[PDB]
Amino acid sequence: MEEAYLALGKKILEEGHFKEDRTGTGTYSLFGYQMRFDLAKGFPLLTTKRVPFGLIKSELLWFLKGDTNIRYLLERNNHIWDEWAFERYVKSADYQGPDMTDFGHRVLQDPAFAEQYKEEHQKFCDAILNDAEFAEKYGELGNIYGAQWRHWETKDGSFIDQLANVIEMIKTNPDSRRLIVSAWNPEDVPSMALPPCHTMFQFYVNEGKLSCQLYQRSADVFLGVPFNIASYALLTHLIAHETGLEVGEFVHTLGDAHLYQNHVEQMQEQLSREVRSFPTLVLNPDKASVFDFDMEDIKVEGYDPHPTIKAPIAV
Amino acid sequence: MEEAYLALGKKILEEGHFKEDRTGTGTYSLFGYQMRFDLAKGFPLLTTKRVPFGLIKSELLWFLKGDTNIRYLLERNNHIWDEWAFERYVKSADYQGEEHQKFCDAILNDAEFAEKYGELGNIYGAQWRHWETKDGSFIDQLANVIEMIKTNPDSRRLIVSAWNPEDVPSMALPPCHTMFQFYVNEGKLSCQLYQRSADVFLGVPFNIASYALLTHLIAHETGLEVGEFVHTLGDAHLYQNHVEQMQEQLSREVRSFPTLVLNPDKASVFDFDMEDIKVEGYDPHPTIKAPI
Ligand SMILES: Nc1nc2c(c(=O)[nH]1)N(C=O)[C@@H](CNc1ccc(C(=O)N[C@@H](CCC(=O)O)C(=O)O)cc1)CN2
Repeated sequence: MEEAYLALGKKILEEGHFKEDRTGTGTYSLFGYQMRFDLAKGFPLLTTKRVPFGLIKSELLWFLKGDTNIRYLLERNNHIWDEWAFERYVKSADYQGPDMTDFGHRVLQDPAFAEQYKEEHQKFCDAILNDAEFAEKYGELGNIYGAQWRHWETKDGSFIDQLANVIEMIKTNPDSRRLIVSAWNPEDVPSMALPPCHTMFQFYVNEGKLSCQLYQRSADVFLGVPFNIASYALLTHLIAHETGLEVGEFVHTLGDAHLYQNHVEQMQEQLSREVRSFPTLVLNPDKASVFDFDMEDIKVEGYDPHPTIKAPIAV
Repeated sequence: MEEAYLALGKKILEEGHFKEDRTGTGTYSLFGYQMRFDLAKGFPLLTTKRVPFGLIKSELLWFLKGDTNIRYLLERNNHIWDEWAFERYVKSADYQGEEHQKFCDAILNDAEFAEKYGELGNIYGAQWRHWETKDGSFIDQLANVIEMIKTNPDSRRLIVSAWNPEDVPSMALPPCHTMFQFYVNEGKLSCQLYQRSADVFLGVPFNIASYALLTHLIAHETGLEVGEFVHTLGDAHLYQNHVEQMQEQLSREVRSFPTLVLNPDKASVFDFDMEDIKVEGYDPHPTIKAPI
């Protein structure tokens, strides 16, 4: 239930110890947590703040087609992965704009700089969208989720389609204790723009219901987890659709669960709001495979959230 | 707390799902579970039944040094990895139809025979310390994670994976312990294990002591105190013929966990052997026997 998510935020506010982090933002953090969502009780898109489903859909579909270039996202007005690509670009020999070192913090502190970053970021998005040589070089994030799900590269010149294999094993071997997809590929991790935050997931089938457990090594509680929960709930629904199953539970297991220190007022504001009913997922009945779904084939209905709560992403 | 392990056994008895596999083996299972052991409260070797710690520690030591040859285990009277070696040998060319002992002696008293017949393949030692890459080099995940703990303790990337989808469909025993993660705060090291598949009566008690000991060994190597071992399960199943054993165990009063003692006069755990790891004040209820 949404309550389980809100209790996590509250526990971190109360007892999450301060921890320096890679991003230089600083976090309050706990280690080891588990939340369960019964998918039969509604689609888990949070109601205590508006969570944009279109972004969640486009990101999942991008994962599912095995794509690790941000061009596909930009064409669907999804900018959630922009900063890491832009970061690679501004560190490259080809960038010749104003200095962008530490842009992630500097935009919050210095408005003249915020305006330069907005200008450079606009030119970057334009070039990815319109210049295919530029897209190919600078849209690339390395072998992140899409690549490992669809195209885990083997030692003898091939690739494993892990996710398609797990879907097929659910159909013919539902009681398998190995229905696993891992994005943690030790060889590719160093050249990934980020190692996988949502790291490994496992399926389970009982009395015609499909459940999914995600192990998430690193969880951005305010900004990222709402996306992650909906993303894996959507995936479980797509797979249940293809395999002719009903949906069971999504179980979300966390390693370093953290609230960024500049998300604290936002989380507090969120905790002051009454929970509403989760919406309902609607999927196009005519699509057979998970890999056949496009944007128009997936919607959420009866979604009536409290207003958007804005917060800065830690780069 | 031991109470957390007992609560899992009780919940499985009360509401686990029954399944019968292709050969008649019944289980009661649930999916997605998490237990926490605060290692400052004592070392989680179960008190409601005797769990033999010798075998746990020679096994764990064997993984830690990345050894995949069973000679190290036999020297220490650990026989749990013997079948997928003796089975191999009797199907080889040089065999002629107790014979197990002749095999065990040769592994021990003949070097070449050990390399030829004592070598297991792709198991924990190899995955943790010697993960093969495309160009034929190797990543030592565990040694890397240790250095990261010393130099970058705030890291959210302290991960060791045992899961390669290239290798899994091919292996006799794909790893039950799929990955684990360390965490450091306030001078204390914690560890979370993700376990895809858990034999609740027979395996989980061994698994808990094994990862608790690992956390202690890494803490020792890194100059840290111990925090918690967090045990996350995927498919947690109680075999149908372990039900009476689980019920007997649940009838027994919990006692205080013992205290783990490591040789202080020895700096690196890569030089640890059996005598460097001790358990004090272990006072458990009797062994509960069960079909494997
Ligand atoms: N700091 C951080 N970096 C990360 C992640 C994360 O969760 N946190 N993600 C780990 O998965 C990936 C990116 N996922 C993201 C998900 C949401 C937003 C975000 O800013 N959402 C806002 C605004 C949405 C909009 O309208 O564009 C929001 O929800 O209000 C950013 C990145 C990779 N890097």
